Amino acid sequence: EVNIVLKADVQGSVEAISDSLLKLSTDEVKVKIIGSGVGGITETDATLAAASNAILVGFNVRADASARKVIEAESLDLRYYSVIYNLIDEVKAAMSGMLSPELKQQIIGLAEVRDVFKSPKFGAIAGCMVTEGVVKRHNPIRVLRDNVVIYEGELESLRRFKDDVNEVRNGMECGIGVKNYNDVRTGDVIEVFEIIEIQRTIA
RNA sequence: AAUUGAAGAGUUUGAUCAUGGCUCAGAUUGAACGCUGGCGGCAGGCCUAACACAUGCAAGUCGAACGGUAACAGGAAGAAGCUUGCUUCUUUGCUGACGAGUGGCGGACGGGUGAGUAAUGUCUGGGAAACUGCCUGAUGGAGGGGGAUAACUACUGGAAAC
RNA sequence: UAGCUAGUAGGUGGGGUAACGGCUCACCUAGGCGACGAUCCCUAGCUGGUCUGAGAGGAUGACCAGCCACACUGGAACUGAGACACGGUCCAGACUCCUACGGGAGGCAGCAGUGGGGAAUAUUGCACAAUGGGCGCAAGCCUGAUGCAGCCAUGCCGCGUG
RNA sequence: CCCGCAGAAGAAGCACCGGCUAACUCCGUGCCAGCAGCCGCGGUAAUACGGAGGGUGCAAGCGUUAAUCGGAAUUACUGGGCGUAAAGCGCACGCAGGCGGUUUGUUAAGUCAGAUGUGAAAUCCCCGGGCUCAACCUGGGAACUGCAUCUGAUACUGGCAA
RNA sequence: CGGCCGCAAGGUUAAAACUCAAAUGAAUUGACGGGGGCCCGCACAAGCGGUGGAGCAUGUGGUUUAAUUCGAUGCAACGCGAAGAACCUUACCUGGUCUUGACAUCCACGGAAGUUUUCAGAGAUGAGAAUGUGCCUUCGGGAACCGUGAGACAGGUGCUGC
RNA sequence: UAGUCCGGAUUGGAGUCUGCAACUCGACUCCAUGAAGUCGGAAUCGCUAGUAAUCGUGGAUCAGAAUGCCACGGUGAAUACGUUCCCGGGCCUUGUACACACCGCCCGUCACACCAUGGGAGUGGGUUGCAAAAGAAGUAGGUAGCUUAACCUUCGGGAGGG
RNA sequence: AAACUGGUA
RNA sequence: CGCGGGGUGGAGCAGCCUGGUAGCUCGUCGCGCUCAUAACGCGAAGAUCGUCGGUUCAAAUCCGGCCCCCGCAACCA
RNA sequence: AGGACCGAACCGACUAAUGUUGAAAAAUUAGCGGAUGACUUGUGGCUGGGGGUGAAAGGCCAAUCAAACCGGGAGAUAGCU
RNA sequence: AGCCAGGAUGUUGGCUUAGAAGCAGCCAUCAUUUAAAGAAAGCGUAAUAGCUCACUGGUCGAGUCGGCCUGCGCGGAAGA
RNA sequence: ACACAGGUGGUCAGGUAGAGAAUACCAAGGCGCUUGAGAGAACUCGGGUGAAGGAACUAGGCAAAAUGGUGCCGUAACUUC
RNA sequence: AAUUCCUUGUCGGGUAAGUUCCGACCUGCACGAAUGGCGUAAUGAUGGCCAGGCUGUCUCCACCCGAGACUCAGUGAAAU
RNA sequence: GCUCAACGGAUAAAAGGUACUCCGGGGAUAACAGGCUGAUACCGCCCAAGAGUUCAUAUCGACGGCGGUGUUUGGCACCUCGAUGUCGGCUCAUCACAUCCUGGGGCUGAAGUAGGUCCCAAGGGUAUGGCUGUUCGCCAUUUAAAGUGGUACGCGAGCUGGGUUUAGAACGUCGUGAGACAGUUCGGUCCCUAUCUGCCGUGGGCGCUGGAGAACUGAGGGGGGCUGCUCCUAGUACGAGAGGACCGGAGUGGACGCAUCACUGGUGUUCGGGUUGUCAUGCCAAUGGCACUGCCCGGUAGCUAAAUGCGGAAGAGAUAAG
Ligand SMILES: [Mg+2]
Ligand SMILES: [Mg+2]
Ligand SMILES: [Mg+2]
Ligand SMILES: [Mg+2]
Ligand SMILES: [Mg+2]
Ligand SMILES: [Mg+2]
Ligand SMILES: [Mg+2]
Ligand SMILES: [Mg+2]
Ligand SMILES: [Mg+2]
Ligand SMILES: [Mg+2]
Ligand SMILES: [Mg+2]
Ligand SMILES: [Mg+2]
Ligand SMILES: [Mg+2]
Ligand SMILES: [Mg+2]
Ligand SMILES: [Mg+2]
Ligand SMILES: [Mg+2]
Ligand SMILES: [Mg+2]
Ligand SMILES: [Mg+2]
Ligand SMILES: [Mg+2]
Ligand SMILES: [Mg+2]
Ligand SMILES: [Mg+2]
Ligand SMILES: [Mg+2]
Ligand SMILES: [Mg+2]
Ligand SMILES: [Mg+2]
Ligand SMILES: [Mg+2]
Ligand SMILES: [Mg+2]
Ligand SMILES: [Mg+2]
Ligand SMILES: [Mg+2]
Ligand SMILES: [Mg+2]
Ligand SMILES: [Mg+2]
Ligand SMILES: [Mg+2]
Ligand SMILES: [Mg+2]
Ligand SMILES: [Mg+2]
Ligand SMILES: [Mg+2]
Ligand SMILES: [Mg+2]
Ligand SMILES: [Mg+2]
Ligand SMILES: [Mg+2]
Ligand SMILES: [Mg+2]
Ligand SMILES: [Mg+2]
Ligand SMILES: [Mg+2]
Ligand SMILES: [Mg+2]
Ligand SMILES: [Mg+2]
Ligand SMILES: [Mg+2]
Ligand SMILES: [Mg+2]
Ligand SMILES: [Mg+2]
Ligand SMILES: [Mg+2]
Ligand SMILES: [Mg+2]
Ligand SMILES: [Mg+2]
Ligand SMILES: [Mg+2]
Ligand SMILES: [Mg+2]
Ligand SMILES: [Mg+2]
Ligand SMILES: [Mg+2]
Ligand SMILES: [Mg+2]
Ligand SMILES: [Mg+2]
Ligand SMILES: [Mg+2]
Ligand SMILES: [Mg+2]
Ligand SMILES: [Mg+2]
Ligand SMILES: [Mg+2]
Ligand SMILES: [Mg+2]
Ligand SMILES: [Mg+2]
Ligand SMILES: [Mg+2]
Ligand SMILES: [Mg+2]
Ligand SMILES: [Mg+2]
Ligand SMILES: [Mg+2]
Ligand SMILES: [Mg+2]
Ligand SMILES: [Mg+2]
Ligand SMILES: [Mg+2]
Ligand SMILES: [Mg+2]
Ligand SMILES: [Mg+2]
Ligand SMILES: [Mg+2]
Ligand SMILES: [Mg+2]
Ligand SMILES: [Mg+2]
Ligand SMILES: [Mg+2]
Ligand SMILES: [Mg+2]
Ligand SMILES: [Mg+2]
Ligand SMILES: [Mg+2]
Ligand SMILES: [Mg+2]
Ligand SMILES: [Mg+2]
Ligand SMILES: [Mg+2]
Ligand SMILES: [Mg+2]
Ligand SMILES: [Mg+2]
Ligand SMILES: [Mg+2]
Ligand SMILES: [Mg+2]
Ligand SMILES: [Mg+2]
Ligand SMILES: [Mg+2]
Ligand SMILES: [Mg+2]
Ligand SMILES: [Mg+2]
Ligand SMILES: [Mg+2]
Ligand SMILES: [Mg+2]
Ligand SMILES: [Mg+2]
Ligand SMILES: [Mg+2]
Ligand SMILES: [Mg+2]
Ligand SMILES: [Mg+2]
Ligand SMILES: [Mg+2]
Ligand SMILES: [Mg+2]
Ligand SMILES: [Mg+2]
Ligand SMILES: [Mg+2]
Ligand SMILES: [Mg+2]
Ligand SMILES: [Mg+2]
Repeated sequence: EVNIVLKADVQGSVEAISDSLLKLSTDEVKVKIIGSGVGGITETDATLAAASNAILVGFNVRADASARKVIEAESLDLRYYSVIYNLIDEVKAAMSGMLSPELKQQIIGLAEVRDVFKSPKFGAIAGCMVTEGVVKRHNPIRVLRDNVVIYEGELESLRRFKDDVNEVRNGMECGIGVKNYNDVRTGDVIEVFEIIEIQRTIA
């Protein structure tokens, strides 16, 4: 929800801008005008915009001293425009910004378990051979045993022989330590991936 | 004539008496809100932001203090196209008056507010070392001179204010 | 909140005010206030009165009347009998407005009225006919004081809805 | 303010009904929905919730909320308490402070008596008068319980002397 | 929290927000006590015979079933209601039937009651043939009883033993 | 002196009998088979005299049904020293924070939710003490600079003002 | 010798 | 190829110089005790001695193989 | 009074620059610490090497110290260059 | 292979359609009329239309089309 | 090792200013340091000044710059007072 | 944390931006009580961080004063 | 009679530390750098299921395949152990193009503006800070852009010394201990006068055919080449609107470079003045020396930046992609 507190100089302007803003309401995100009025921005308008995280917009009006008191004390998003199209552009920008970042995954590593070992803190650690890609320190992982998901989490411990490492490229041996992954069995595959964003926008 | 003045109840316990709190019945208000609403008389009406203000009005008056004709309500002279003796038009302060100016009185009253002030203010009761426009009583003067300035004219700076 | 005060308390002389006075200076003394509450901190205009109560007391100071303080904020003085002056002056400050960008103006806590705040509180009205003030010999002019009217069941009282 | 025409025509609502507290039945619901100042009602026969009928109270008003006093002798001066309900310091010595045996004299401070002055008006109260009654307005009185000065009393308290 | 005191532990002075309708003292009656005293019962002790072990009868719980009808549940339910479930009893299950009805009562019409057999069908049940057509009888009918029809009704071993 | 001439369940075959009806689901009889069971754990029950123990007979319900219920008789014991205790009950007294009356009441940590509150490195404001800098306007004091219509003058200038 | 506890209204 | 002890029922356990009916603690299913629960008591199911080969009426106790666990060595991923 | 304070002589050596075939085999310039004390200094004496001394750094013992210097075993040995 | 012509619609198939008869989209995945035509491959038209592909008629006229095996070349080919 | 910017104990110690044996200029006294003369370039060393900005420099305010005396007034948290 | 690998752990403060610093959290790889634990006024040519002043440290160097460097005369090295 | 099992059997009889170290050797053997290689990494290409509403190839692209570079992580041990100084920073650079900006084009799922992808192009240009030793990285805030790599991971006989491999000390951890950690923490000597090559400047000799003084031509070489914003065209083309051009002109900036002191300033120990202490010129007065030019205030010329003038071009020829 995008909350708007709209005050304009003329009632015709108020009633035109309200419907112009309502027309562009998308299913994913909507816009509500909690307050709509004619005249300068008042302390009541400031309080109403403080209650809900609203954008306090004045079409051809300016805040008085009393309203500016609350505006200074609590920092709200006060906006002054002179063109309905500028106001609509800003509202569309806010609506688009409110959207989700579109989390997506892609495989960047692959290892096969061999020669299970033991550890005091993490319990049973897996001695993996990286077959393709790269495996990083703290990235989400998926354990597959015969192409069926067994474990979902994040790679916690990654060292070689004796030294902790941040990454291991394909072709080297590595040790993977996940305390909750206690059913370590030879032949298991581990997929490593990261998270990518596309940052959708309304259109 | 002016002193005709004083009520209790519910609630702790199985029940009782105490102690002790809470609650209610009364009166009152610069009240607000809900439902409803015919008339009249008297009174009251920003208690919060001593927060900010568009616009109009709320302190003027004296020509019987004095220079004056900027309005113009009269009159007279004169010059004139003449209604043919009655009109008109420039001077003229004689004039009923009077914009602007000097001068006198008033603007310290009336009106508004409760910020500040814990006594440097207020209430009560006293005092001595004081002034007092206008209003009133009494006793006495009110003689003779001088130099300026506003207004008004001639220039000049100004968008305005000046 | 237990200690507070150096012009501080007293005296001589000068100065100053309408008037007494550390009111102000020079000098001399070390004094003065405080447990009967000094100093410090919080709150608040005071009274006649109003409410309540049998009374004593408790709460309160809205209207009317008396006194005090203030006039956008801070400061100063002039004029005047009387001001350290609500609709005066000068300086400084915050804010607002006009500008030809050279430069200027402003003070509703006066009566109406507007924005804002709030649960909440009215007409941008008529007249100087009466009373009372300012000027004037008077006539007369001015007077949002005042007299009236408009809005509100806000209160008290009276009548009707047969 | 008086007169004339017509016509019951234009004019009644709010709260409450278990006890406190004046006023009872039915239906719906079934610890749900709801009520509630206090005690507290509602878990299938509710005088306590919702509706209807009936009744009680007030009336151009009625009810709710806010605030003060009263009831509250529940800050007890009038007018309370501390063995066990709250409440005697663990005990003692002692400054300031409070109180103090008996005889006389004196003072006259406390105390009491009389007089004078004062205690604004309005408001409160008593007797009257005017708005068609009332509210309201208004004449006189009383009160304004206080404060100051003067003149006296000397029982008691205080001071001085013995 | 602040102040003072103490090496420390801590001591002394001493609140507010918030929450409840109570908290509390003395005493009365009852109950209870791993308090005391006295007394009684096949209560214990001293004995006999048992149950709990095995087979069987019966009831109950549980389970299953179309139904396994409904009750009764520590002592004080469990050979209990039940002093007699193969039909009935018997409500419960599945099927087949009826709607003023199996039973009471009001009304109309028709028909003696009853005794004999036959078709279909598990039966109930429908569907025929028979036989019979008597007492009172005011000669339009009643009383004993049968069939059909309408409406008031009849009916419930359905729930609440709080 | 044994799983037996004890023990009788189960089971097969064959029969008697009530009743419309013995298969779900009756009683009795004849032949055959002959399980478990050789005195029974924790625990628990009745009985003090014709009692217990054991042995037969009858009745109700009922067409047909008992090891159940009710009822009659034959044979016929052991042990009770005593109230020290389990259970229950009665009376007197005592303690109680109990009164849905000990199957009462009631405490604290810990897990969850909400409300207010203390400490807290810091952050943002208001007021104010002390020590300094700062000096608009105004008032007062002092003035070799400039300027000046009222008074004086020797007419050159003085006094005084700005 | 030991001898706990008792949902709410 | 790495230093010792082991392996009894669902879990933990007794039989060692003593090779003779598989027993005891805790768990599961019952019964009793109590108004009821806990506690407590009485009972039942439950087994190649970790797994095989020599020895032997016999079974880790006399031995020899296989498998598993643990004291450390067990690297350390 | 003080293993008190500031600060010269005096005793040190924290920073920087220079120098690094130096003026010097550790110094110069500018700063810096202590400066009545566990202080500093002159003269003389004692402790001798698997030993001494050490408010401890494996520090010092004549420009040399995880075992001083001089002479000898000695032409030690060197699977090494 | 060019050029001169046909090269269409039985039938807006149902439907959509700015104005869709093959071409902006679905079902339909068939067949006559026919020298010759697929209810159609596409530019194009505010859909047809205009203009085109397959097939065939005429003019022109002798070569033309696509595979296989082979020799030598071309691109793929950026570094201090 | 040098006619070496180093080290070396004691005694005397004047004037002006100054607390002073610090520091500055002088007296008595002693010295100009055993290669010079020119020029007035990069670069190095030792110094002075610097518009506006003022740590942005750097591992780091290194180095520089800055403060600096006597008298009087005044002075916080904390504290073993 | 003079102790924490993961690690620039998370939150708050400071900045404009803070792997450093200060205050907390506790998941203490791998604190801990005379190999002392936790505090602590004063002290320190001790380690870390911040602020005022100050500045050629720096943006970005410029000019000037002396000693060398350069030229002339005398003497006259060194590593390799 | 020996698990002399290290099994041709050094003793009957035997473990460690050295960062306090020392000697003799080795590039017969590692760490830095070079060399070979190219598994890995980076870049390119082949096929095309599929995504893209329809549509493989606007943009991506599964399962698979083929190459280039020398460029990361690796392999080898060929050079250097009678010495090739190692990370980061400063100063100074130079090359490649697989192009970050600027320039020219094709395609687009390119209406305009703004974008995506590919081709040609190396002339010029290509950030300051906060934190960390930090190259990198995150963050703040700019720019037209804040390019990727080679050069002994360019550059210590140019500088630094923060990290890191000496000696001191401590924490955690391991060890009985000496001690150790590729864990942390505080402190800790950076030498060289340039012979040759090279480079930046400046001279002498001879030659060029009689000698000498001048002015030239120009084979050849070097320097330079960057770019923002505002206005007009024009609120026009394009679009429903919002918004908003190509092409072509003008003006004013940033960085960089050259020149020059007319101006604004710095310096100006060679000019004038003020002033503290002290000494001297016989003394007063007036002067001089010393104390950083004693301290300080101004300031001529010259040199200078912060000051003010100019520059990068237009044009022509032959071309790359097209
Ligand atoms: Mg007027
Ligand atoms: Mg006039
Ligand atoms: Mg007044
Ligand atoms: Mg005097
Ligand atoms: Mg006085
Ligand atoms: Mg009372
Ligand atoms: Mg009061
Ligand atoms: Mg005056
Ligand atoms: Mg006035
Ligand atoms: Mg006004
Ligand atoms: Mg007003
Ligand atoms: Mg409002
Ligand atoms: Mg009334
Ligand atoms: Mg009643
Ligand atoms: Mg009901
Ligand atoms: Mg009272
Ligand atoms: Mg009391
Ligand atoms: Mg006592
Ligand atoms: Mg006493
Ligand atoms: Mg007495
Ligand atoms: Mg008296
Ligand atoms: Mg009357
Ligand atoms: Mg009266
Ligand atoms: Mg009065
Ligand atoms: Mg007396
Ligand atoms: Mg305290
Ligand atoms: Mg008996
Ligand atoms: Mg017994
Ligand atoms: Mg039995
Ligand atoms: Mg029932
Ligand atoms: Mg039953
Ligand atoms: Mg039941
Ligand atoms: Mg039946
Ligand atoms: Mg009952
Ligand atoms: Mg038999
Ligand atoms: Mg037997
Ligand atoms: Mg029978
Ligand atoms: Mg009895
Ligand atoms: Mg209990
Ligand atoms: Mg707090
Ligand atoms: Mg002044
Ligand atoms: Mg419990
Ligand atoms: Mg000392
Ligand atoms: Mg010192
Ligand atoms: Mg040192
Ligand atoms: Mg020195
Ligand atoms: Mg010291
Ligand atoms: Mg050591
Ligand atoms: Mg030595
Ligand atoms: Mg030795
Ligand atoms: Mg020998
Ligand atoms: Mg030899
Ligand atoms: Mg050898
Ligand atoms: Mg080829
Ligand atoms: Mg010499
Ligand atoms: Mg010497
Ligand atoms: Mg000496
Ligand atoms: Mg020089
Ligand atoms: Mg220099
Ligand atoms: Mg300097
Ligand atoms: Mg100078
Ligand atoms: Mg500067
Ligand atoms: Mg400056
Ligand atoms: Mg500064
Ligand atoms: Mg930097
Ligand atoms: Mg320094
Ligand atoms: Mg300095
Ligand atoms: Mg770390
Ligand atoms: Mg900083
Ligand atoms: Mg910290
Ligand atoms: Mg430790
Ligand atoms: Mg210990
Ligand atoms: Mg030389
Ligand atoms: Mg020479
Ligand atoms: Mg030589
Ligand atoms: Mg061998
Ligand atoms: Mg060490
Ligand atoms: Mg060696
Ligand atoms: Mg080699
Ligand atoms: Mg190498
Ligand atoms: Mg390599
Ligand atoms: Mg080899
Ligand atoms: Mg090499
Ligand atoms: Mg060599
Ligand atoms: Mg290219
Ligand atoms: Mg060119
Ligand atoms: Mg390098
Ligand atoms: Mg490089
Ligand atoms: Mg080099
Ligand atoms: Mg380097
Ligand atoms: Mg270092
Ligand atoms: Mg070039
Ligand atoms: Mg010049
Ligand atoms: Mg100058
Ligand atoms: Mg000079
Ligand atoms: Mg002199
Ligand atoms: Mg001299
Ligand atoms: Mg000298
Ligand atoms: Mg060109």
